[PDB]
Amino acid sequence: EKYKNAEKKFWHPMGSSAAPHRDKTLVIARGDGNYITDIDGQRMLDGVGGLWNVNIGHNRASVKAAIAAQLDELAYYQTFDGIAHPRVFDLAERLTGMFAQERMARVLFSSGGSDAVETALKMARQYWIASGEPGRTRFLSLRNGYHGVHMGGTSVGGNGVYHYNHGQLLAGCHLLDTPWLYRNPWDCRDPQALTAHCIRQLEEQIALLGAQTIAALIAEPVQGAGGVIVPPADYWPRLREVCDRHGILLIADEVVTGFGRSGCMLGSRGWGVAPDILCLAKGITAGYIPLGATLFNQRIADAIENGQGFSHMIMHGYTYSGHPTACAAALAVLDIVEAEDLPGNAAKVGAQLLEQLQPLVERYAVVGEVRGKGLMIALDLVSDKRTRQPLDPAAGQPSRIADEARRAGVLVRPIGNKIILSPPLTLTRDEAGLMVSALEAAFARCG
Amino acid sequence: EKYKNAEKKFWHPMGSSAAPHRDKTLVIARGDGNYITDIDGQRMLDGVGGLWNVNIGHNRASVKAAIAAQLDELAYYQTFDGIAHPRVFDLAERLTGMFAQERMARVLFSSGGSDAVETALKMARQYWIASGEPGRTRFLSLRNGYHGVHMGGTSVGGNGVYHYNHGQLLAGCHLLDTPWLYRNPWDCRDPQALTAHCIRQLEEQIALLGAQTIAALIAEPVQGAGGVIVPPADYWPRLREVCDRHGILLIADEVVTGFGRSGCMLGSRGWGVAPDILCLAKGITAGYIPLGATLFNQRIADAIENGQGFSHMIMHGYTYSGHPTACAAALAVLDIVEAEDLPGNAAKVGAQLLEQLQPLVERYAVVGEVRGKGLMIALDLVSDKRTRQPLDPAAGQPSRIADEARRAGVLVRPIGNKIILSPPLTLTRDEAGLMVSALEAAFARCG
Amino acid sequence: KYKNAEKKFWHPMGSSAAPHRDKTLVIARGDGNYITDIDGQRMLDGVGGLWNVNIGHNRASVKAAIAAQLDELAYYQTFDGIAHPRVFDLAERLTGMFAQERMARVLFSSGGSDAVETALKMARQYWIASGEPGRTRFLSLRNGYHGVHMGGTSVGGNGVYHYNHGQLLAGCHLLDTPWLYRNPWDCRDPQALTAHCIRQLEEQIALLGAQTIAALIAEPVQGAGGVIVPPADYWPRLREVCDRHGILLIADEVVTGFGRSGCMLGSRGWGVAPDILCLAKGITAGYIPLGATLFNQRIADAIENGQGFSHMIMHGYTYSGHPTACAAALAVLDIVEAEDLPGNAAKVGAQLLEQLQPLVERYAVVGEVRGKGLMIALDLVSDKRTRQPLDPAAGQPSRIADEARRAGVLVRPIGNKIILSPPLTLTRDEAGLMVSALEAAFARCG
Amino acid sequence: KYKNAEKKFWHPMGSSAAPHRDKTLVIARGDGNYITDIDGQRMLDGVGGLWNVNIGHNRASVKAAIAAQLDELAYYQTFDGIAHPRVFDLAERLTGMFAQERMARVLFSSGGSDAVETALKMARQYWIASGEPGRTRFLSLRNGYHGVHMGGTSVGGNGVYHYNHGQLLAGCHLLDTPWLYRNPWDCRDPQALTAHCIRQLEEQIALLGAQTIAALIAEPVQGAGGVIVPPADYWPRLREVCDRHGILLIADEVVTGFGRSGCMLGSRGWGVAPDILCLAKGITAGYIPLGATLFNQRIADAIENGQGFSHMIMHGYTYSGHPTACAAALAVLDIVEAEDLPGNAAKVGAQLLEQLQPLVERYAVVGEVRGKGLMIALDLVSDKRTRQPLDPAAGQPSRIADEARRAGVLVRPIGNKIILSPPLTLTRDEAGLMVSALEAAFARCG
Ligand SMILES: Cc1ncc(COP(=O)(O)O)c(CN)c1O
Ligand SMILES: Cc1ncc(COP(=O)(O)O)c(CN)c1O
Ligand SMILES: Cc1ncc(COP(=O)(O)O)c(CN)c1O
Ligand SMILES: Cc1ncc(COP(=O)(O)O)c(CN)c1O
Repeated sequence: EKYKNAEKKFWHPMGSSAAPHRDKTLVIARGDGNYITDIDGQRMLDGVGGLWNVNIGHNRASVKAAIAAQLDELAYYQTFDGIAHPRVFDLAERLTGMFAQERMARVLFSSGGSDAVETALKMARQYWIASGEPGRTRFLSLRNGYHGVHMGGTSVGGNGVYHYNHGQLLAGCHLLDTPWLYRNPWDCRDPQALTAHCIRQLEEQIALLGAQTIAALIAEPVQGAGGVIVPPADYWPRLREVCDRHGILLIADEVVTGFGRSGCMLGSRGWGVAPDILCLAKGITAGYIPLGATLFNQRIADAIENGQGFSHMIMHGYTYSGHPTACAAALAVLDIVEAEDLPGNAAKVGAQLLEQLQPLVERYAVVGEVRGKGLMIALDLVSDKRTRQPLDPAAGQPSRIADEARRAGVLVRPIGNKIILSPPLTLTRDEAGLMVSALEAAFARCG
Repeated sequence: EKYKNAEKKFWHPMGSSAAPHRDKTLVIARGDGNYITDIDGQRMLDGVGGLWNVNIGHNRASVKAAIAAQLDELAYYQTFDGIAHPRVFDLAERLTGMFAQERMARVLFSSGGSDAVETALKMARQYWIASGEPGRTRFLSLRNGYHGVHMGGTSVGGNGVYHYNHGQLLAGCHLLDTPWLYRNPWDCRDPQALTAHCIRQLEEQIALLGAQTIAALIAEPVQGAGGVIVPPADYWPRLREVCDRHGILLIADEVVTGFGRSGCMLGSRGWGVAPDILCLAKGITAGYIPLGATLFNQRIADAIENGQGFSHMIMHGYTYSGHPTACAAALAVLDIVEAEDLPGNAAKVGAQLLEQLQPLVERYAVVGEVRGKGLMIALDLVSDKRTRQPLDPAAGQPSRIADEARRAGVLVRPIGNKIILSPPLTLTRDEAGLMVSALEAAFARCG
Repeated sequence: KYKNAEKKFWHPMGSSAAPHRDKTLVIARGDGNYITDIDGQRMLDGVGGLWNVNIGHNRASVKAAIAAQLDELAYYQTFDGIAHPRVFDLAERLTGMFAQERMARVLFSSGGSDAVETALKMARQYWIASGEPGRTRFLSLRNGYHGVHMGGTSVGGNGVYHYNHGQLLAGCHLLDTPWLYRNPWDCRDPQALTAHCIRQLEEQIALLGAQTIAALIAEPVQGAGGVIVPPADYWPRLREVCDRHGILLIADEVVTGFGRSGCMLGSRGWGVAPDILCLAKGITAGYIPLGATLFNQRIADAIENGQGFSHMIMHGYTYSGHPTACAAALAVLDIVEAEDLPGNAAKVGAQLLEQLQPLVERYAVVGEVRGKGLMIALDLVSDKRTRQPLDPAAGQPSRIADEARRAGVLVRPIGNKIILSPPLTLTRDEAGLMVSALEAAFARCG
Repeated sequence: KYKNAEKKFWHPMGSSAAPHRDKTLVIARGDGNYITDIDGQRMLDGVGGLWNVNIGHNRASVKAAIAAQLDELAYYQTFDGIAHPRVFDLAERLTGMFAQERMARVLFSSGGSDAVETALKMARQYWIASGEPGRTRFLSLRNGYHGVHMGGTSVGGNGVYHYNHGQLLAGCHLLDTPWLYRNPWDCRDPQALTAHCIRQLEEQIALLGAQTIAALIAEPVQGAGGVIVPPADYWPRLREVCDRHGILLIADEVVTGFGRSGCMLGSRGWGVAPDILCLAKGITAGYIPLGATLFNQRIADAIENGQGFSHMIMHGYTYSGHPTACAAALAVLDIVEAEDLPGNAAKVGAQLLEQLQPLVERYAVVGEVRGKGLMIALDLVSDKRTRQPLDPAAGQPSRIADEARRAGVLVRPIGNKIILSPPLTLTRDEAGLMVSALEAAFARCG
């Protein structure tokens, strides 16, 4: 196959479009199980899980059969006002049943995580208007938080790299510090003291703005793309409490943590917390078909459906909201997740994997720390152990380590100064050891 | 089946969430060709084409086989920085080739039309920053224009119904009147005289704002959801001229008109105009798999890839950008479009259909006019002929007319006071006749 | 000897580029309706300072009032629970003058931009106190001018004030102005033009949603935008459409306030009571900076009865209610009513507009000259059939203005228009002097 | 007969609700550093008007300057190409006094909110003339106060001025203030606190991108936020971090300007030259409303050399450069320098701060007393360990103030803090009188 010399007419998301870098490509040809093979026939463990989303593994027959079945019946029809089809009923009933613990009542379907976030922001605005409180407009989010790249979700993202090239977006969006033990304004390495600092900052910000102007707070139960930041255990419970003091809606961004990666069917549930809104994508279809979903609890659902006048008009949604093929594939994916206890496998093998990575910290100066929860882990590379200053990605050392890991048979993901591990949730003890061995080799080479 | 009494745990886009309207459902079970069947076994012509997107018809074998083939090889992998797969190469190559007339150079893929708009807006901002002119940030668009429901695309929409429930959105978006012969501020029923009014208004707005602050103008070559507003023939050729006068980027939202619906492979091409950015979705995969695409010409592409410093880093994109299964299906769909000359069939049967609907205007007082181009047509219903004041949808007569058409075997779409016709582009003379008859019956019963 | 002096200040509304910046007409003295430059040359003050020296320069009684107050209390604050005699007097006086508009409370300031900014922020507070925090958007007119604070800039209808300052307040929307000379419909019938504009206003409200619209702001006669006199039925309809939607109507009376257009209020001159009044300029006849924003009983009752923090008025200025400015204002209002200055403005202004019409006939560059009372503008165009404005960058409007001064009458070029706005004490034959000086100016530089 | 009079104005910064609305201390006369109410009771003016009557009330020379100018030319405009003697004089005077700070141009206005708005809008214009219109965002500090125009409100660091007005200007970002008594780090070491705050600022710049940031605005001593005196190394680092990125440093000197904190500029007292100066209040000692915004050579050269429309300054006010205000300003600046009022404030302020320390020891409700020169605040708390501020809505800070007045000294409650800011001519005897009256007030109402 001659894709090696092929000219590139598309743009890589999240990469330099400048030559000559633009012309480098790792071209993946085939995937099966938790392994992928490039156009050069070299095979590597898929330590990134696609983009933490191929959580059941590549080429699952049952899911492929579900898609084929639905295509023969009805690949697509719309669900706009008064029209629907069987598959959207099935998954909406299914999703609300799985998250009854969070009193979720209604689903607004979409095609991806940014859709789910964009939907959560605009519908949070609608909830307050239907409740007779149109002053509730502002949004809170956390540093290093990532919520997609639609303009709404871009506006609440806590990493500047996604902002710089696009100008002023939504006004009235405010950032809070994240409870990050490795790097935080207080140099605080104690979890209870760090949670308390962050919550006190949150109350002060709420008071300054006036709670009556704030529509929602959005947060990832484990911050993924920002560097696998695992908050302290009491942070999310005290998040829920503070939002309740002011009636502020709590949006859990579960796009990455949804359906098991961190050890629980929800990251918010894993912390013992019921948010007001759930945002889901990625693993929901295990990447097989684009699908996103935003779930709303009974509180929000009741207000909007009883809203007066135009406030009960839901003028938001997508041509492919509730896509029959997408739903069909989703149902098959959820069956595997529950049947094979993929949340349980993630909690077990992830801990084992995290344990095996700790000696890297002592062995290699460039390894600052290794953190994780379930099967999301980040290796934080620093230039200085004492000050925890990140490596500069422009020097290119993190991708060089990544390349050598790949040559050793395991694809992992550099983001800035951090190597992300996010394999399928079916990862075994054996494969977890393979990942350990390849990173050890990469740091011996390029550490 | 027992979906008739079933509980509804999802929200219909573009509809009242209030009871009792919420509990009523037309549940479509199966599709073949241009016909759909509901859970009560009633067959009807798909006069809406899903949501003007199933342009080749339901249950096309070739497309399903292309989907299955790709699932066996690699259903999904990412295309983030330096990583890709064969299908995204093929489809990006194919698209730039189909639109070489427009000098299209790069594609940023996504999953739907709202993505395609959001991406064009955000990347237009990056174009100007990379070209060293970050003061170029504002957006122009048209009244009645519809561009999706992400916060960006919502900000530039020209119909208030999408704005009311969501608060303040993106600043610096400015609306222009649309060259709509039936209803316009000048009561102008002469095409050249109306184009002059609107272009003159556009010049005045640019002068008022300052061209150096204006990034792009976005417009549909035929306005779809705003009511099938067909601009005068010189309108778009004069849009291009004015945008060129000031260096403003012209974004053609081709989500509906893209790939043949209005009689040409592009609506902008159909007016003889090469825009700078294309927004595509819907028919690109004929709805079988969610896919969106935004194309950028060489001008924009060279500028961004040659941008200094951080301006050549494209930190915008999606988990499912370049989805292999979506691309595989898209490639199969484009074969049919060109092989069966689907734009030409749309021009021909569309004209025939439009001609056959004209006697409705004389026969039914409630019919104000019937307009269209290709296989997008709208019947504009009024209460008063001389003032052309729209029927109020809250009275429900347009929905009653739509229902009666369905009972006569043709599903059509009420939007506001207008009945939208947008069936598959494979529509035959025979099927067009059934649509005329079903409307004639509907207007006899509920007109 | 200020002629060669180096200039360490910036002229508002002018080129800061060299060498243009280095020129100066330095006014040394003022008395009555005349001024004297540093070269001892006198001229009629055809601009009235900046349409604000409406009683004339060097009125003894006003200076006597200022001296009296300085001896007693030049300044004290009027923040929560503290005030002084003069602010009681002036607030009582202003609310008395505008009982026809049901004015109940005054929030004082120092200028027109202050008053507009105050009207905008307090409109926001009114709705919040009324339990409707969704009411935030603002409407205003094309060519409208409302000062240069960021709020007032955001609602300005002329681009020249926007270009150099970036993104300001969101949710501000412009409407076309009912200008018979130039409008989007090329409508030359006043009744048809008002109908065009109101229909557009109704359309904009529906597009935006009235429940999101806080207020509409408009000048009864648009001054700096070029003396655009609206049709007589425009302002009554305006009031009615806003009442349809509960939208507050802010009348910008900074220029028209106290008589220039023939009535103590332009809004009253059209028979309309707005919800908020913006006043400045003539309120003290320019002798001391003062501004005022007045609110009707509707607004006052809502804010003063607001729940919790919503009745806290956390807006105001160090010099809100300044005693000496108030002292001066009281003396100025005495003269305005005693000498019926609105009545003189109507009568002599009409006379003057009549005397200026032959200029249009004689000089191609004169497109039209319009006015109401003692605000008048001559519209200079490059083409009669297209009404295309003269380009100010060519400098012809500046050159006609210079020759008028050489003929003894100082006038004001704004863009392509010459503005006439002398004191409201103008006499029948000072108006004759103005006609002769312009005729000379257009003969020389037309 | 004003006590029973109906109140037709609104007090800024106070409840407009009945029955609070109609309680009023009516000041009738002012002379020296004392004021007299309508009941003939005199009290020391511990608030200085509103920290602006810095030379005292009823200064003969200043009154004479005002009268002299009124006889000559009370007002004329300074818009494009027109000016008058007094504005030249004061512009030259101000740029000379601040030659150390390289100040080059003045844009005059009428108050502190004007001066702030002008600094913000011209900061936007500077970057446009420099070819960098992407520079739009503004930084400021928590508890910082910069007036009540929509611009200045947008950068304000206290919620109380925001709650009733909805969404204002976007792209304004707040930084924590280096306040040793209350800070997010509970940091009680001044060097360590400066390090926390500068580290935070570097993080903010990185997240936003320096190329999007137009200016940072801050008071050299934060006034209305509670007299927060920064550590001595804070402002030097502010300058240095701003210089790393070309970000403009706006010093809000409305209160600290001309001596209150011991120096002609607060920024100068920290050894720093900002790019922009905002001045008001004491500039005329309250006698006539005046504000001024000064710009350094850097900004002046860029704007005056800007291409095309970028050198047109379409910002300014009818009363920009008001002659009578300038005349008074010149007379006041003579007194400020001749009587070394910055030094008197430094010496008597220190003395007063020391003498106020025994109050802290004696009354639980006094959390701490801080100050620099003659701006001092007593910080009232409900609990000494948690530093929780007193709630102003409970009214105890006002009751304490009321008894202080009854003891002959007028002081100012703002929130939970009693502000002392008397004229800069304060004598050791009067400083002791202020201590004696506060000691009495806390014995009664503490
Ligand atoms: C937490 C979270 N939020 C939102 C998104 C956006 O998802 P998508 O790429 O499907 O648009 C992502 C993508 N990584 C995410 O990690
Ligand atoms: C012109 C246009 N652009 C954008 C969109 C958004 O498409 P999607 O629903 O797939 O997001 C639509 C959908 N009707 C559209 O009509
Ligand atoms: C109509 C109007 N409103 C407000 C203003 C602003 O007044 P000031 O310059 O005193 O701030 C002006 C001054 N031209 C004005 O003409
Ligand atoms: C620091 C500061 N900034 C600006 C202002 C606004 O001043 P003014 O009241 O004259 O508008 C104030 C008012 N106290 C101030 O203290």
